[PDB]
Amino acid sequence: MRGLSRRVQAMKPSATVAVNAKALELRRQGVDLVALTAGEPDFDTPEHVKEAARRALAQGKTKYAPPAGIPELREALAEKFRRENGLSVTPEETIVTVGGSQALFNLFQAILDPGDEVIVLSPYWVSYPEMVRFAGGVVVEVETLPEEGFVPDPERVRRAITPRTKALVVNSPNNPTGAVYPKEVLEALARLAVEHDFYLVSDEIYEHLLYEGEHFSPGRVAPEHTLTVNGAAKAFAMTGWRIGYACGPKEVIKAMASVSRQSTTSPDTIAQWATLEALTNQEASRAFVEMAREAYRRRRDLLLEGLTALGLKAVRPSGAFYVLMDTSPIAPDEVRAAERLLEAGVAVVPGTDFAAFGHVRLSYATSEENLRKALERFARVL
Amino acid sequence: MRGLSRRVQAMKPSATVAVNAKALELRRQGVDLVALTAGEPDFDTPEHVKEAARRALAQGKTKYAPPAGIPELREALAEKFRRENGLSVTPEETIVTVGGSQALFNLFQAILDPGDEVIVLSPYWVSYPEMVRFAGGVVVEVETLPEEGFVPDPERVRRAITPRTKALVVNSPNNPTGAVYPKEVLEALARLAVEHDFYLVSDEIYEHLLYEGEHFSPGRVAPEHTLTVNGAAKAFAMTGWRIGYACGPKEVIKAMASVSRQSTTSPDTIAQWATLEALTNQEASRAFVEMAREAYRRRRDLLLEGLTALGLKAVRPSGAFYVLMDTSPIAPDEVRAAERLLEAGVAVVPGTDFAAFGHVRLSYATSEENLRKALERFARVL
Ligand SMILES: *Cc1c(COP(=O)(O)O)cnc(C)c1O
Ligand SMILES: *Cc1c(COP(=O)(O)O)cnc(C)c1O
Repeated sequence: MRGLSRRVQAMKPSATVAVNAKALELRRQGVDLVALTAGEPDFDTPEHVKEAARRALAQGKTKYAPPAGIPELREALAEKFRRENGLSVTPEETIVTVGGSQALFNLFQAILDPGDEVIVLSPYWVSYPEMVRFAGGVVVEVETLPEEGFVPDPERVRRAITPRTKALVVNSPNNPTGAVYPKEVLEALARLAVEHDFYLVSDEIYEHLLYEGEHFSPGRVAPEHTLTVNGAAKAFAMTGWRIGYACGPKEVIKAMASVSRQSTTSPDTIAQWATLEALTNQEASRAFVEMAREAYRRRRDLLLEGLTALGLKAVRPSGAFYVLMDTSPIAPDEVRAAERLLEAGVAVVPGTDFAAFGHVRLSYATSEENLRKALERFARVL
Repeated sequence: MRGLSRRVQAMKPSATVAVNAKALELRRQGVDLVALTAGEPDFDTPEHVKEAARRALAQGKTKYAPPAGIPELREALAEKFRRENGLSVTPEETIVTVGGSQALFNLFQAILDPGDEVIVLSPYWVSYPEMVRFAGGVVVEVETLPEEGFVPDPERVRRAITPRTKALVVNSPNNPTGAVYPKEVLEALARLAVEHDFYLVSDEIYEHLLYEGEHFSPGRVAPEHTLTVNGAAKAFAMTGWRIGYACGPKEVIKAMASVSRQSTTSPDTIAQWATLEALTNQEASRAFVEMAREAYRRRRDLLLEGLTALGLKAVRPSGAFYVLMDTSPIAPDEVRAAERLLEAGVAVVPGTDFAAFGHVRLSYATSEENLRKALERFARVL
């Protein structure tokens, strides 16, 4: 018999896609659109990393790499997690993947049996429920509130724990809210995992894009229950290179490497050598991160002041490069709100797919010049 | 609760891994081993491809690409499948993946429900059965015979079809036997798929590593039943670049792109632009394929002559860069034979994991000097 599997037919349809299509006709008819939709840095990847790629090419490093990643990168990763995050991990508890997205995918494929439950905190990054469902798991949503700065209340989370809970996904700094979770909240979540015996999946890819507070890694207190996911994408403007990394309990990391062996074999060899440079040349990487961080902070402050002057509400974000804006004054729901803004000349992402109803995600990984135009046009819509 | 999933615990062990252990300990305790284990070209990737990569780097092509691949590459792929293989496909029935291995992985995830059967022809590439079982499939094995040049008998295959058969996997040229299947057997196989309504998966990565005969793509006789898997890995010495591709029915391709979107997002952008060059610079790309093919043919003939002279039996291969050698004169079984050879100073791959019992896979993707060194050491295990 022919016909698709059930797992692939069970995939839900994005509101983002449909607003994006209308964005493309507008452009076809010559309409100038200001896009605040980016999920990646506007900066190009730093030259020290590009140069490392050039050396790897010239040195013929174009052959297959081990499934868990080249050993030198695994060693550098053990250093980075300890030095930057206070995580006590060995090179064998580290894995290189095809983007942080594959670390998450492999992780779920490795720990979920059909019916296993995963608590996700909304608003959430679009891929989490998807990856959980694709592996036969059940998504259990716990909401975080705008009045609470979108920071989870451990009390609301306790209520979602059942005997089938396998994992809890935490993402700080958060996409799409921009919230940075206080260390006390993270310690509280790590304690629930230990007390109830489940895994804590900590998605820390925005660790370096922080404006205020401190980035705390829950693996500091519960290393045997925590799977730390990270990568080079957001920090070093390496989204198109597809290199992510994770660390955690030895047996789970080994399983994750087995999944890679049967799927992608190993991430691109040239990209692994380029990432090694990003991790070992701390001086040049630090310079890049500080430059981007200052640029982002300026842009964020510029945006928030403008929204506030318009009377528009957004919880102030402390990290990442996103702002969740309430759309109530623009339309009855967020898709209608996004279509209206499109007509005004501004492309934003509807909050539907993230479970951020009545909101729209704005991204400030653009130039100030573009943020000024966008504010001018919101003005018109009001 | 914590713990690994059944799908991940289900994967069984490898005899390859165990002998590579012994081989590593000898490499360790001062031993000189000639390795005939390579599953990749010894040649480095051609300069024009490397030059395309540098250009993309210089141009800032380091951002997220669409899940099915950059549009320029999907189009070039359509030209390649239409021109080289006589396949009639649109760029939309085309997909770029992280190695041909991901194309196969995404394919099985997209078409198999737990219990669905997949027919594989032994000796087979080690990953086929792994990928099928990981998606919940049941592996149904149909043996090809040495006496028959490892070419399948359609009747034996026909005898394996049940109402649960979802696909049949065919790999020509073949890894590990080196057999190239005749157009007529390929047509007979396609016919069964059309006649019994199931998918025909054709792994054609070695198409350009052909010494005698002609490459036939069965997607030509059953376009709506065939998924053609290929990639730049073996043909352009780009194994470490992780770029594969497939074409076939639109609805299946679209489902494979959805699996990518939730796992790897898209393959590395730099590698996609470099592959476009391998595809469109036909003059430089053919010069390389022709240079490699010549070299392989020389090495094959030299290896075959040498074996014959030693009184060792092997079926003469027409494609790829492998030879399956009968180990009867060496040891009771292939693992034992591989261990004796290790002692004699030669590393080979036991046939065990490919279901090639009583055989050992030799690879001639090394220099003639190394092949000569190996033949010399073979004298010691008679
Ligand atoms: C970008 C991102 C990732 C991982 O991205 P990759 O491009 O796959 O490395 C994971 N989680 C969140 C919330 C992200 O924004
Ligand atoms: C090498 C190979 C592939 C695909 O390899 P990738 O490195 O993943 O492109 C597929 N089938 C066979 C038989 C192979 O030998």
